[PDB]
Amino acid sequence: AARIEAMDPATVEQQEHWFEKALRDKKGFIIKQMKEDGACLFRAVADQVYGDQDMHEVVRKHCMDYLMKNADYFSNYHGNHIEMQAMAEMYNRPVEVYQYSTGTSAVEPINTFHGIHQNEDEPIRVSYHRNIHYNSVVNPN
Repeated sequence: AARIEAMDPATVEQQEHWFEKALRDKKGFIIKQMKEDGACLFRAVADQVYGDQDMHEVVRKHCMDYLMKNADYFSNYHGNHIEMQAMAEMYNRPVEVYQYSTGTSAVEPINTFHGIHQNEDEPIRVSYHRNIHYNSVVNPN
């Protein structure tokens, strides 16, 4: 039952909520909720680039085009860090990923992907989360 209390959406929510409070308090950033579909970061990026998540298909399409035009290089390495690098280069802006952690200063990006050159453009910042979801476990037998 310790397992269960620990995985309760209650404790997970409290952590995610604390993480929101921290980001705001330490960096002044605000996590904005995107619509829930897939492991896709296209909605989050669209909000970062266009101020509108419903532009996700535009972002996805350019990303796919940019990957494909750069196949040989990207071939060396779904595969979200590949998408993230592509999008940093294509928008020429750094992409920063944030995530809850109990390590020191969770409020620092867990990783930063760089565009082509440095400039004064605001970085693209996204939030990595893993949301509780239940499926149905069927027994045909």
